[PDB]
This record gives sequence, C-alpha cells and structure tokens, in this order.
Amino acid sequence: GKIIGIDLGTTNSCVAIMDGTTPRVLENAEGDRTTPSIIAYTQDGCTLVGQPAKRQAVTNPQNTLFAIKRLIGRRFQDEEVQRDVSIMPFKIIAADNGDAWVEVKGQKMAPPQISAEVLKKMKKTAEDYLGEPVTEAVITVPAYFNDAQRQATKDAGRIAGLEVKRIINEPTAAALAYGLDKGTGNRTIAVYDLGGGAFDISIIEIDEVDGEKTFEVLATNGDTHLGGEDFDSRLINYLVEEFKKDQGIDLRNDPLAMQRLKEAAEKAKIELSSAQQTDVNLPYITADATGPKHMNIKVTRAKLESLVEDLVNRSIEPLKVALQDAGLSVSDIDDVILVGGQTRMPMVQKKVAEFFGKEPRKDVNPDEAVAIGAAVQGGVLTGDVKDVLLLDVTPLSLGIETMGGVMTTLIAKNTTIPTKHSQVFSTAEDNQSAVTIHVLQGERKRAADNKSLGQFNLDGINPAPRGMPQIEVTFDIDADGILHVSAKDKNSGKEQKITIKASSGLNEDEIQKMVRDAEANAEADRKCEELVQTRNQGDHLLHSTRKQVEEAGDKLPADDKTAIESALTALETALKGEDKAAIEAKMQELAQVSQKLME
Ligand SMILES: Nc1ncnc2c1ncn2[C@@H]1O[C@H](COP(=O)(O)OP(=O)(O)OP(=O)(O)O)[C@@H](O)[C@H]1O
Ligand SMILES: [Mg+2]
Repeated sequence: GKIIGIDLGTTNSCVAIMDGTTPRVLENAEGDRTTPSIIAYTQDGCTLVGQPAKRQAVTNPQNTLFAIKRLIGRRFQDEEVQRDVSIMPFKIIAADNGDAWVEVKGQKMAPPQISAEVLKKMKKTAEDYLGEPVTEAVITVPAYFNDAQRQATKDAGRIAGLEVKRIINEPTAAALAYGLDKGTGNRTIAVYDLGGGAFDISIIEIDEVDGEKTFEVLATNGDTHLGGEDFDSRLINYLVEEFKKDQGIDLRNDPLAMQRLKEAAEKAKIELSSAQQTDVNLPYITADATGPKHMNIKVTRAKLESLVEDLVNRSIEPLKVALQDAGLSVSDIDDVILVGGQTRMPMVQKKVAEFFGKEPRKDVNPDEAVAIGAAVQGGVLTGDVKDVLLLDVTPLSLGIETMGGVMTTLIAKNTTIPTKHSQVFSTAEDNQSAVTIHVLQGERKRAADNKSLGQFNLDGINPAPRGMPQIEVTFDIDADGILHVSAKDKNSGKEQKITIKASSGLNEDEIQKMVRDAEANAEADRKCEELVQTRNQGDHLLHSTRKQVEEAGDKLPADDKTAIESALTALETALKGEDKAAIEAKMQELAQVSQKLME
C-alpha cells in the first residue's frame, strides 16, 4: 500500500518510507539501519542476506556473492568483468546471450536474481515494520548507468515481487533529501557521490519559483566502475606483495587467505580515515610444515593516499566535464554535497574542497540520504509529497552507427527526460526486405568505442525502390532512463514490427522463470528455518529431561528410566538427521513417556 524507497548499493543497501510527510529509515532484523549487499546460499537451502551472510563467507566462499552491482547490465567479455573473473571467489560465467552471469551450486543465475534477493530482504523489512504487504517500490541506480544496467535493475525489482514505480538516480535522491530542508533559496549544488563501486557527479539547481520546489539536473557525469572496491584492491595488492617479499608465499593462490586479507584491508582503510597509522595483523594467515605464518604490516595514511591518489584524481575529471556541460564554473556552485561512505576519506574531502574552493556541507548523511530521496520520490508519485517537481537528464548520448563506423547522435547527453525523438528511415537496397539500425550509447565518435544497445531490424518491408518507403522511428526515454524504440509507416500510419538482435538483457520468459525460482528459494529458506527451530526445541527438551532425571530420576521407577535411556536416543536418531516432522513425532512420544518426570 505504501511505496518504499530502496537504495541498492554495491556494498550497503538501505530502505526508507514516508511516515506521513516525514521520511523515515527502517532498521533490519539485525538492528542495523543499512544492510550489506551480500547474498549466501547454504547447502541446507537457507538464503542468507546481509550481515549473517558475511559471517558465513569464510566457510562458503564459492556460494557467497557480493558486488553483484558491478556485474549487473554488463557483458561477459567486458574488460572489467574479465578482470573480476579471476578475483571473485564465486564463479562468473557467460550466459547464452553473452551477458555476465554467476554460477551457484551448478545453477546459472543472472545478477538480477541475486540483487532481487537483497531487494526481497528490504521488502521483508519494510513489511515487518508496516505490518502490511508492500508491492510497490522506488529503486536507485547510479546516475551514469547505461540503458542495459537500468533495465537489469528494473528486472531485479520485478523478480523481488516489487512493482518498480520509478528508477531514480542516486545523486537525485540525495538532492531530494537535501532540498527537503534547504531547497528554498535558489541554490545550485554539486552532488559528489563516491560509493563502494560507482562514482557520480551531478550539478543540480533547486528553486522555489512560485511556491513549488523544482529540482533540475543541470549536468551529470561519472564512472560506473570506480569505487571503494578499487581502493581495497590497491591496498590488497600492496599487502600481498609485501607479504611475498617478507615470507616468499604468494597469497593469491589461497582463496581463504585472500578473503581474510580483503576483510583486513577494508578495516585498515576505514581506520585510516580517523587514525594517522594502523597495523594490519592477520595471525595464522597461512601455515607450512615449518609452522604458521603471520602478517603484521604497518600502513600509514600517507601510504594509502599514495596508493589511491590516481583513483581520487580520476574522479576529478568528471567534475570538469559536468561543469562544462552545465555552462558554469566553481564559483557558480552554491552548495557541495558529498554522498557515499568512500567520501569519508580525508583525501577525498580535501580534493573536492580544493577543486570547488569551498568546504562541503556537513548536514547530509552520506549513507542514508539516497534512501530518503527514493522515499521522497515515491511520495511524489502518490501525492503524499506535494509542491515538489523533478527534471532529470539522460546521462549518455544516444546514437546510431552510420556509414564508415562513425557515431551519429540522435539524443545528446544531459537532455532532460522523459523525452521523444523521431527520425525518418528508408531502405538502402532495392526491394529491401528489412532495414537494420545499430543503436548505441556513448560519447565516443567511433561506434566500436560505445556501449551497443543492439541491432533493431524493421522486417517485413514490402518490395519497393530503394529510398521509397518512409518509416518514422521514435526513440522514447522514459523517467527511468530506459530507451523504448517504436516504428510506424508515416504514410499509412501502420506500426512496423521491430526485432531486436545482439542486445543485452533478459526476456520476459526468463523473468517469469526467475520470479518463480525466487518464490521457490523463499520457501526453501522457510523450511531451513523451521528445521533450525525444531533442532533448538529438541535440544532444549533433551537438556530439560536430563535435568529432571538428575533431580528426580532416581525416585522414578526403573522400568521407564531404563527404557527412556535408549528412547531419548531414538529421538536423537531423528535429531541428527534432516527430518522435521519425525523429529516432532519422536519428541511427542519422548515427552509423553517423560510426562511422569515432568510433574
Ligand atoms: N570511514 C570510511 N573511510 C573510508 N572508506 C569508507 C569509510 N566508510 C565507508 N567506506 C567505504 O565506502 C564504501 C561503502 O560506501 P557505500 O555504502 O555508500 O557504498 P554503496 O552505496 O554500497 O556503493 P555504491 O553507491 O557505489 O553502489 C566501502 O568500500 C567502504 O569500505
Ligand atoms: Mg551508494
């Protein structure tokens, strides 16, 4: 009944609701306001999401998935995906359509299903707080996400059983959260979002013209594979090389050692944001027949800064590009808003302050603002939030491949959305049966250097001289940033059937199958939980009966006492197994014969 806003981050996910006019973040079952984006599949069949999954990471590395957002919407042969293939403990494979999928327990799974598991946990948290079913949600994506990644995120939302009312850019959500309390003074802001895996920069104007707060995204830019994971990778590489120099062992050959080192590097990087120096201590990191080996290496803040300065500087150029696109300068930015945990690093804050010449505001929560803005967006869609208007832009220039492999723009970057373009297309061959259009996204002048959306084939063209048929093709960009291509004959008005080929993404049948699979996974998790509860009850009953035997057993007649010695073992026989109902039946017979010892 109530639309919830979900920040679906690479490392941490958050959920918020509109409690009347007040946005409110909800805490998960563990008590945390944010949920780590870690999904674990147990052999028992329990699906673990968040902190518990992280706890089991050391014991189930192959079936524990994380950083799935870095794979969503990407093809397997991408350089980033190929780099991640040799690093992630879980198996990354190519799908039948060439997209990057994961392999868990011998089953191929698309990243949308895995993200849908986290979305299901957030949905369950929202329902537990509200006590009513939730079927509608607003889901966040990085501003610089291309069409394929946005579509895959919407598919993940659908698989989780949520009607995705709106896909909202994370900097836009932060802008909504900030504009809720201080959007009234006609202020231009720069939202600098640096999360676990993605970086975005948005120049956004906020004005109170005639009593309605309007948020207009003047410009946007970023990098979808730049984030705290790369900082951790730099630190891990330094630590591995130093350990190999000190002890001669390359830890890259030990997956468990690499997992522990990833955890230690994450903790050290976080601690260096407050401390000037930390010590990475990983005792018993590995063991040879000579004995255990221990890692103990000092890391100063200067060392980490020297290791990640180039990444921080890589984040700076999109600021210049966005400022040029907006037609403004650093003096024309009234407020600087930092978003994301990685901005807590003092080097990032110093670099941003030096770039803009002014210190960023301290009144914005970097971990919760995105979910608050998503909840605000949901409230706007229902009318619960009034006097608020939004005008976002397309992050990438849409174009087509023309003669010579050159890119031909149809919709420029930073064009406000929703938007509609129409262009006339015709045949290049006599009596041509079909006309193909290669559609791509990117700013590069060469078609081969842009993200291909695919070949759209207008097929079934009646024979005619080349250039005679006149097909108007319309490219629509909805409020989600997703492209929809349509075609109609401008002479007759009849629609032309478009067949998409060589595109990335999931089809409808796959999505339905994955929804059913998600339901099956939920039922398997409940069965595993019921079994766990049954084992706890059985152990409690066994201990209680032993206590009763110790206190009163000797007074009890020998016949029942001697019989129950093995009768309790009969209950144990089922208790050691994977039986839920028979454990209860044996528990019932044991309790009925222990009744005399109960009272
Ligand atoms: N105090 C800190 N100092 C340094 N790094 C930090 C700090 N706190 C968090 N991080 C890092 O920031 C990242 C988490 O940021 P956040 O939770 O905003 O990412 P996310 O939203 O999941 O990622 P993204 O938005 O890119 O998808 C992690 O890599 C984490 O190690
Ligand atoms: Mg984030």
